[PDB]
Amino acid sequence: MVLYFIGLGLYDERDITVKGLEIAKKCDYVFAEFYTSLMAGTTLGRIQKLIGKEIRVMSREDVELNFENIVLPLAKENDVAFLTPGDPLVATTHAELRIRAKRAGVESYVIHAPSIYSAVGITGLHIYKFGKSATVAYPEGNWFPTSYYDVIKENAERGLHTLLFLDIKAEKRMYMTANEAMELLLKVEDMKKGGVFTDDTLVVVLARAGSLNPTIRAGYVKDLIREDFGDPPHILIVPGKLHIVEAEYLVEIAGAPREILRVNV
Amino acid sequence: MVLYFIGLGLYDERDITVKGLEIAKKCDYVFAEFYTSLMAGTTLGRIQKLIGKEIRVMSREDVELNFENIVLPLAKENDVAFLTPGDPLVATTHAELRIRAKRAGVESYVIHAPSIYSAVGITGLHIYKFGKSATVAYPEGNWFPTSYYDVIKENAERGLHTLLFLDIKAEKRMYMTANEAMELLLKVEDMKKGGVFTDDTLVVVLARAGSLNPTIRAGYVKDLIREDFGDPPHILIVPGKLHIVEAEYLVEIAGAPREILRVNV
Ligand SMILES: Nc1ncnc2c1ncn2[C@@H]1O[C@H](CSCC[C@H](N)C(=O)O)[C@@H](O)[C@H]1O
Repeated sequence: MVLYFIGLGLYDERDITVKGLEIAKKCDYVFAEFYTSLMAGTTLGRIQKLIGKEIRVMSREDVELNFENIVLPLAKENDVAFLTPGDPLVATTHAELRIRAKRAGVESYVIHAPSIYSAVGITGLHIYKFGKSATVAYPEGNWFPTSYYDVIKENAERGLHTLLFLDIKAEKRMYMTANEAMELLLKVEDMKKGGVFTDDTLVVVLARAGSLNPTIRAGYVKDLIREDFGDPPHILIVPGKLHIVEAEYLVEIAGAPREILRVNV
Repeated sequence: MVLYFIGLGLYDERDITVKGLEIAKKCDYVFAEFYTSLMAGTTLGRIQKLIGKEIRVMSREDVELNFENIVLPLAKENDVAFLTPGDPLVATTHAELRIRAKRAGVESYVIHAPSIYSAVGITGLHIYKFGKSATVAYPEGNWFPTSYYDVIKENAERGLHTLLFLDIKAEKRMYMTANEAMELLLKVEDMKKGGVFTDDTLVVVLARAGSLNPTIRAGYVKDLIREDFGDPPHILIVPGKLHIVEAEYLVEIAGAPREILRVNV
């Protein structure tokens, strides 16, 4: 009769909360999805061992089209968990899953966990200054999507930071790197020429948030576009004008060039 | 000689991540602050029992003025942890503390935890649609803060949602309720008359996120301004333009008036 939405956190199997782990261990059935994001610092095997339950992995279609026939039936007379990377209900379409639960006469509860939305705070950029967020998608065939470029434009114009998620094809396990994201953005700039993303734009790269040894780098596109940020996933941020305190953190912690202390403040 | 910034999460001691607990259990000294937020479902004793350590609680002054004198000295020869509610670097000025650690020659690591910033996902509002965030501060003497009103205005103009952190004065054990925030906003509207926040404005209230039964309510200010949302902490959210599914969730899950289902596009 109960469905638990449980977040797995940012990087490895230890990123789940004590509450989430204990509730998971008490569930009769455990489902999970790894198409929205992938726990880069662990494996399905390590997660299964930690929880001590077999985990029924679900594809995007399994969730979006058949959540009510794969998960809810069992949740009708059993305690069931639905695990997701990060914090539950962050993925755009997940909140609607609680409506499906209600319609099926199933109670649902949310067990939160760390999300990149809040973890980006490790970049030293003030959370209140982030504006609209967006995802950088790979162009394909005749389709060249660029809305993420306009998001950056509108935020920066108002002195706000722009959090950019990078493309991911979970099944094929192919991640977009910050480097690719930058090259793509320079290409969009050459097209729209809005003076939004250029070689002189200051950017911040966060790789493997959640691990004890994450890669936090800041600098100008001209110097970071070919830098090695390590293994994915990578998150790209285009900060708005900086607070001197944000700039000092980027210089002292993220190795940003002292130049930002005068140019981007 | 390491310093760990470890978040404790949204509501109770079980909101800490497994990673954070295991690392906290093995630290030589443990410090913490409980003035940046309120963890309504736990006590200092419960947290201490969980990590099996005595916790040296610090005031805002101990931290902001004496962090390098109270915490860092020990972090130079021991493994020290500094615990905080939610995520340690979200809507706090704790990030600058890492710069202090660096200057004292102390390495620091950050262990994230669920934060109110991402927990907004439980309101059904698409998290990528949130714009600039703000804090509703208690007026003091002849000083009446109003900047948060302009933030709402700016976001609303762009069709973006506005997350409003609410004031807190731990030493006075004062925690601003969503009701008090609504009253202050109506007063600012009376002054600026921008048509930004009125009795007909749709708002969302999230109280005690992290608990199994948080209060999630959506409706017009005129109807919610006097509604009892339970014990603090609370956050107030002023949505921008709603997607059909955001409206459906507010109605089905947050008990919003069915009339908001009809969205003006
Ligand atoms: N569990 C909770 N439920 C509702 N609001 C919360 C909350 N925890 C924090 N807040 C909101 O945030 C304010 C503190 S701001 C500090 C936030 C913290 N670092 C985090 O990551 O969550 C509170 O005054 C309140 O308005």
